[PDB]
Amino acid sequence: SSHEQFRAALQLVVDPGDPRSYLDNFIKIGEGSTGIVCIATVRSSGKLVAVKKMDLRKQQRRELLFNEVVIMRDYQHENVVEMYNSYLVGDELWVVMEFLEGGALTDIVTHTRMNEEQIAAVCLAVLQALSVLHAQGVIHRDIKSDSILLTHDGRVKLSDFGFCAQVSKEVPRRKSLVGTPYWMAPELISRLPYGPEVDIWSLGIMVIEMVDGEPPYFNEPPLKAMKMIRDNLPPRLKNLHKVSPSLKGFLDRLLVRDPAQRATAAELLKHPFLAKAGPPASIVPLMRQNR
Ligand SMILES: NC(=O)c1cn(-c2ccnc(N)n2)c2cc(C#CC3(O)CCCCC3)ccc12
Repeated sequence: SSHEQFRAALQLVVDPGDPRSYLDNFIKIGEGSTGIVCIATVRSSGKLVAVKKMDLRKQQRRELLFNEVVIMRDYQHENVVEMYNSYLVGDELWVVMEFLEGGALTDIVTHTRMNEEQIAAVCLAVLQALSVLHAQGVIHRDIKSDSILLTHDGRVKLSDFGFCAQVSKEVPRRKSLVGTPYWMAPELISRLPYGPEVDIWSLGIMVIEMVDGEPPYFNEPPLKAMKMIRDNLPPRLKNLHKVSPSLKGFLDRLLVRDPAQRATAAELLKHPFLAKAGPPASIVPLMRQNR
């Protein structure tokens, strides 16, 4: 069976043993792509972690799990959710990771209005993560507000690498159709070989998400909106009156159809709009735990 082959392959990269021997008090906090995310306690230290458990028999692309456990293990960056361990518990792959108590960014963009200082803080954090990640040939391929987690004190970390991939000098592009439809880049939906630039476009969409509270064509069906992204010009902000010229100039360097002229993360780190970025304390009030 291909299933047992995949189990045995995971045993070569997964941490040995049973995690249920030092983790307890599972509190379900997330669902989705046939994988539940729980909060757990570490018996040794009492610290809290997040455990993503994915059933291997219910996956459209099992290989991506591979990616997530291989690319992200030993990865350390202040703006990236750190993975500590991974385990194979029966037919379930468990990923043990840092627990972000502040929740996701979607919860903020659907309930409140963010200012340009906070938007610039979020973007600076995401771009600092992305410059390193792309320098190592890692493409997140699912940049959206759901993939942004926060601490209680307002620190921003990138998360949900379940679609990520790696490119090299030998293999510099991907051709798979992954991501969430409304955030996908034009070259990606157009079945074109793409590189890290798709992460920039998606970041741009998230900026729209932080301005308008939703991505473009959110009302349309997924495939219809994907065709619209494929054919139409770069989408324009609905709440265009609320954004400063600096933010519009920043966003224009992100939502470029041609990936060759789309700005890179390293370039965007030099943009003046990110000077508006505030400290994590500026994100503290946006949190749901208050307001
Ligand atoms: N479905 C949900 O609701 C999720 C909730 N969290 C968390 C996690 C921690 N803290 C909070 N507050 N939420 C998720 C984390 C991921 C993930 C990931 C990685 O790729 C990140 C890099 C290292 C390997 C693993 C996927 C989904 C959810």
